[PDB]
Amino acid sequence: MDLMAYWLCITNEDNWKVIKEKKIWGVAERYKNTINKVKVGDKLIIYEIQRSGKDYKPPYIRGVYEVVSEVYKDSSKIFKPTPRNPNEKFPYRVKLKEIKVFEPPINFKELIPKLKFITNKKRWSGMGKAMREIPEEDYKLIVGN
Repeated sequence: MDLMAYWLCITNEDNWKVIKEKKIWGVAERYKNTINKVKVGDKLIIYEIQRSGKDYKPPYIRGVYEVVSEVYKDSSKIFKPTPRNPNEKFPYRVKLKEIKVFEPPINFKELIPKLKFITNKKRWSGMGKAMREIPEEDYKLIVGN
């Protein structure tokens, strides 16, 4: 079989809490093409987006998980949708096994200089993707924190 892959999964504060509790990662129809590339044994790195504004919160790496199921479809509600796409259920999912929850959480901005997948060290922040593959060496840098 193919080698294990490492996936950065982009989520928000509310859904991180759901992922942490239910140990399930899910994406919307628009991104099923990416999650379908996931397989048992792969690792998911949960990225919690920055909170901009006066109540600033840095972008966080909240934890790492092991994928323990093939991608399945389930529309039972578990995640928090947005007001503009209120009927979103993030039906494409995978079961997870907790590997490590970072305490304190990893401030992603502090890792920028050493992350190989981030080639633009100055402008990286600005997405349009729910999942991003990353190299084993970046996974190691993270999970070893």
